[PDB]
Amino acid sequence: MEEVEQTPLQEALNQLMRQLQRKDPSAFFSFPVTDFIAPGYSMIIKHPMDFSTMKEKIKNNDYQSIEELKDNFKLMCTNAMIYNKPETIYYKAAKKLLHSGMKILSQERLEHHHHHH
Repeated sequence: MEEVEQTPLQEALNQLMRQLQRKDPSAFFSFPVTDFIAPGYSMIIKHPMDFSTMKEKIKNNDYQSIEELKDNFKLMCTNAMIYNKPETIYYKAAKKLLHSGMKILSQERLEHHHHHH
């Protein structure tokens, strides 16, 4: 019992990532950072968890909880801002993405309006 209910959840999460990635800033972080794609994320930020890595995990039911998505998504945002000073749009990109991901995250799990506090 209970198994097919996991598929529907994955669909909703995939929508949030797709809509969030479609924003603009995610276009740069839409792939696993490397020694070329990143200034040294793998060297300083051990667990960056890019939008590409996280989305791939969602397809495997790795992401099916608001806490799981936020923890990983937040890690990249926090890790991206720490290893990226306000140079041009990299700093703003991470901040803007965080706000976009948070607002969209409250779309898949909407009981009515709010929750508490």
